[PDB]
Amino acid sequence: IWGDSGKLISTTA
Repeated sequence: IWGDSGKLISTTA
């Protein structure tokens, strides 16, 4: 459903 963040590290919910 979420996948990843998209900035630097992504695991940032």
